[PDB]
Amino acid sequence: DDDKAGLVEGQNYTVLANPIPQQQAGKVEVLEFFGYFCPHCAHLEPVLSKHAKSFKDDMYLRTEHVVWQKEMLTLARLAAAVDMAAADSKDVANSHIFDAMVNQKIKLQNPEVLKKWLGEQTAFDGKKVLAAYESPESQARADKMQELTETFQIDGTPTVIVGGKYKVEFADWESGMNTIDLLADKVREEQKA
Repeated sequence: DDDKAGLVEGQNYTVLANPIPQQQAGKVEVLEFFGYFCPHCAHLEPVLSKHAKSFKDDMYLRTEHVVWQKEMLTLARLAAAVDMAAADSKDVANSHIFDAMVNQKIKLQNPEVLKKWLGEQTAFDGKKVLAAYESPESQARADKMQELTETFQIDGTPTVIVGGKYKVEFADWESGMNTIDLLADKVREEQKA
């Protein structure tokens, strides 16, 4: 409970009033709330994904699209479809979705626009994702993303949470990875007790 350099509440991280349940019980969840419309998310993605590879075995990256209004539900549904249809190639799919919105200003929250765009995608399996998008399960997942956004009051993106309990305060994406590692150890020490 003593503080240490790189792990100061209010400076390097913040404590959630209410913890977010992890998907997996035994390990340390790194949870990123993001938006495909989010420039900072687009940039943190490569770094965070890269770092996640060197993650110890009891450590994984979970991502969830925020839903701050009705129109945004479509984007969370796309995110879910990516999770469902392209879990193994999520990096590349997201790379192009991010680029489409942040750089090309494509209105992917509009379903007609999204559906047609997905059908034209070669870099990733646009058609497989479109199929997941059209199944109800993608929307079920999106409804859950909206509930997470609201229940835990995620009002900004990116928002990275470690162990369901600690919000990372990012100076820069690289020095944030350090806080993630520190927090992960803090959380492991906690699980032991």
